[PDB]
Amino acid sequence: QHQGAVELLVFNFLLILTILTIWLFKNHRFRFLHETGGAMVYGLIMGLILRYATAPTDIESGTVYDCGKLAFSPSTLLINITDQVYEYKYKREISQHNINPHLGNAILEKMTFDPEIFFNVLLPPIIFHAGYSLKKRHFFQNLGSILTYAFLGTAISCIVIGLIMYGFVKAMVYAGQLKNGDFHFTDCLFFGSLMSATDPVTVLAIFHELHVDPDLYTLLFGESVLNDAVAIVLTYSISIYSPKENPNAFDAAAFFQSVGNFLGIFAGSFAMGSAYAVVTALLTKFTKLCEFPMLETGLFFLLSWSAFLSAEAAGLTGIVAVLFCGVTQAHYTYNNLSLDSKMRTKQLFEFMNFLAENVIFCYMGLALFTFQNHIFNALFILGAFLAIFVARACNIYPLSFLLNLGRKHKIPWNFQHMMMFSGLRGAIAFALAIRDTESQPKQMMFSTTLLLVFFTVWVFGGGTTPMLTWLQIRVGVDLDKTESAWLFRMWYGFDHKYLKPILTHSGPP
Amino acid sequence: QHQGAVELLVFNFLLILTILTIWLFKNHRFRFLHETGGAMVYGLIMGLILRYATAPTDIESGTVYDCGKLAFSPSTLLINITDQVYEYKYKREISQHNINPHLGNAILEKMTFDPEIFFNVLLPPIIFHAGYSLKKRHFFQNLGSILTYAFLGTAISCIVIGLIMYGFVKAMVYAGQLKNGDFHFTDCLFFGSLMSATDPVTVLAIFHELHVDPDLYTLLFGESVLNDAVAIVLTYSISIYSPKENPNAFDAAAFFQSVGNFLGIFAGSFAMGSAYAVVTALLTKFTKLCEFPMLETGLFFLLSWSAFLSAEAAGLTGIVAVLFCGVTQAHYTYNNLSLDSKMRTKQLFEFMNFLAENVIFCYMGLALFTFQNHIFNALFILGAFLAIFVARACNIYPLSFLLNLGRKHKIPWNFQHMMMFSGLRGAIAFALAIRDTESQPKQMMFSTTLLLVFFTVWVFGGGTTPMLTWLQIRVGVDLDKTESAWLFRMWYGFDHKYLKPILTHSGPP
Repeated sequence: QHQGAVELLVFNFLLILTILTIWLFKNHRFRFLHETGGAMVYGLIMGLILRYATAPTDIESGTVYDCGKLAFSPSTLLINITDQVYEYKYKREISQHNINPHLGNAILEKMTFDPEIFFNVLLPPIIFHAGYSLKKRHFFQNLGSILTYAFLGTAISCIVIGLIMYGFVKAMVYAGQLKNGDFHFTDCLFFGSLMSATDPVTVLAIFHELHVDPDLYTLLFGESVLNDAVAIVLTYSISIYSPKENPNAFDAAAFFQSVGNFLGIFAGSFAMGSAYAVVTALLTKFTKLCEFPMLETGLFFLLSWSAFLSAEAAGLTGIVAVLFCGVTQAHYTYNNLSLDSKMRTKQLFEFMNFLAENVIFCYMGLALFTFQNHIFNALFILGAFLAIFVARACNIYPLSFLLNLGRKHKIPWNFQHMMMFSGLRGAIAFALAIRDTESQPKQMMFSTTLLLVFFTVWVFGGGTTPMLTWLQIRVGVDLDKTESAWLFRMWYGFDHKYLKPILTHSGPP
Repeated sequence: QHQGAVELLVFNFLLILTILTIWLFKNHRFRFLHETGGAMVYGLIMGLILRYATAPTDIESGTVYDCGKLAFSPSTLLINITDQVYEYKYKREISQHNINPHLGNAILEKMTFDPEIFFNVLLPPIIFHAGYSLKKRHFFQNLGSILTYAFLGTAISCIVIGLIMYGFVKAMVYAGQLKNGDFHFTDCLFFGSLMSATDPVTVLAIFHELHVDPDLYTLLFGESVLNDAVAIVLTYSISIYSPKENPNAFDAAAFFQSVGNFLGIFAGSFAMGSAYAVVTALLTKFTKLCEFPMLETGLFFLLSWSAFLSAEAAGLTGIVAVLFCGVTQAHYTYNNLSLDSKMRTKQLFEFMNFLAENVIFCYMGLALFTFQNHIFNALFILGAFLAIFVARACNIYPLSFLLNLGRKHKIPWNFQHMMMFSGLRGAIAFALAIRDTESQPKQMMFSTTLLLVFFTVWVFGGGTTPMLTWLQIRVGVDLDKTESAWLFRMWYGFDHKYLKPILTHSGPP
């Protein structure tokens, strides 16, 4: 053995060093760096010192066998050797036999992770923690604004990024860097959808530490929570798009079915999450598990995991379903659990979220582990930077003005610049980029996204405090109907009229 | 996808049903059944209803390719199809091509788990929880007795079981059930070492619920904690034994080196655990992490995991190292953490232990999932039952009398019968049996161990209360030097003289 133990120990040591450095920085109050940035820089240092440590070594090349009557590559295969049948499993495709002697040199440790690990065990805890951690104060008078942002602006930014990337691809074809025809507008739309999820975790941490006005913090948190799921589902829908004939056509009568599939997946995920939440709320309400905190906590965790697994198995997107289940749980079941169970669940979920985000950023800081990197064509990177900048610019101001037209007597002026400055890219974009491999445009997009994240997270973590001071943003503020489209008040009345007396308000807490 | 999600959802549903049934049983105070027994019976029911659900189906047979120039089976292989190289990984060997048409029928869902999962992610949490959960009261005046039991009695029971199994194998050869020569005394020793770990989890739960005299409870808990690691290391040492010539010989000059390897592995694991514990204790003592419960809790968890990983990568046994690290942590670092961090760590570890044991017992009840079962030869099962009974009989009474000779003025009389009745076999034996496969004696031993566990856990859970009432064991008792071999007092004085003032007694808690 002694294969995964070494890499896991290295990851643990890097996490310990990151925690120690964060404690040292916070002791001197230097700031200018977050735990995510520390983890990423430590991962970069580890990769740099591992790449150039034992590069001169032997060359290992795998043997080639001429397997006759083999026109397909099944996932599972049975090979009969010495009158004994052995099972072989297909894992990954490596089509770099030409550079195989170079790959053998400086092999060191691959330290690679399966792309589904980030989607099955790392992201869902973070999504559930984000959904459950609702202040339950405010976030409702501006809920419509958050929804309008996270819906319209994400699509607008995706379209703008796709158009600008298509234009830059045309310019490159004019320059003739490589072959013309490989890139397509579908790839541009995929890249735009991928570069639409924002997770300003450092910005949110700074806002919480400095006690900024809760309105801007709630708006940013809601946007970051919703746009991640919106971008994930949009990326899945774009990946579904496949015309029957004339590939990469325009208006091939498949837009309507793609939109229908998107709406159906979103509605199914929301319905499944709500159904699981109401089922567990009713189960807790009828039972008297308030005297057994361990049993009710375990039941809650198992029910949440079962909801996630049911969402994944049904063919829908598990992230959005988990988010909706978590927010509905925090809305309803939080008033029925015992006092100790609430604290236990909150501590467990926040610890899991912290560990998951630390591991995610530590692995993201590892940039030298991938041999199939395509970091070149600086014009492409510059075009991507301009596209994301202009997409962020057009996301806020037009929607902000449109909301200010029918504004609810609360003008959010001068806060748009802070939203412009908060343009971090979270783990969703990295996971989506790393999901697809062995493709030149995919590798180029992954490298560009990684470089953009490395630049933007560091620069915005460095400049958040000067930006806050320059805009005269109020800090240190203690947290302690008709205007709402006439629909939010009706929903609140309906909830307090029928749902509340049956789902809660009775039973020992 | 939709492969692991279905089985995980089935596991979650089984766990929920087990929890509901346990709550129903506890509401009526019927008892006579534990959560482990409920999980096992639910798994058995699920296996029974899954085996006979869709048995009539098609026959699937894997294709066979004549791969020339292939005299070995590498773990990783590279196959060139259509001028593209694909990586194939060797997973498992299935040498049942003759019964392959039968295997294809009623395939259903394999729901199998990797044998190293039980050793890398399931057992270590349970071991760490058991080591950390020390009462810190008593357990020291009888520590020598616990050590003498867990060391001498385990070896005596292993020897007795091996001798009796060898005798029964000779009797079978006389009866001529199968070929003579396949079995060996080494296999008997392996079986004896495997059938030496006792985990009376139901008995411990009953004792804790009924508030029995703490002396017997502490003795049983210490024996169950120590003998698991003792048996694991003994089994590893037995597996190491391999004579150079004349295989399965007696006194081949390898007993001395095997004992030396056993002692070295145990000493190295203990030293590594103690080193990690003192390192984290000093790190907590010097730092002021009492104001950051999240940071110190995460650091503690990461340090424990890193200690486990270092033990695994060092070539030693990780279970014993984890146990020693946990007990040393509970001894030293528990007095340095903040008041909230202690509760957070305890709740997290107890929840992890509960989930791990529930999953272990749910999977253990699945007996019909393994197609390569060898449940026959009832004489072998009867011999194993007699061997384990006589091993339990000879483990307690001789050692009890020897301790009563130089007894520390506290005669533990009439408690030996209860220790005889508590003869449960825990997850260690099942994991050791399932580690090795594709071998007729190994399969027979695994089947016999599974049947013995299924019988003994259920019968002892049913009969613990009548046994407790018959022996007039005191219940309901509230918990609130020279006699100790003259060495325990010296150790206590040394700890309180030098180690305590530096490791603890200073710093904000």
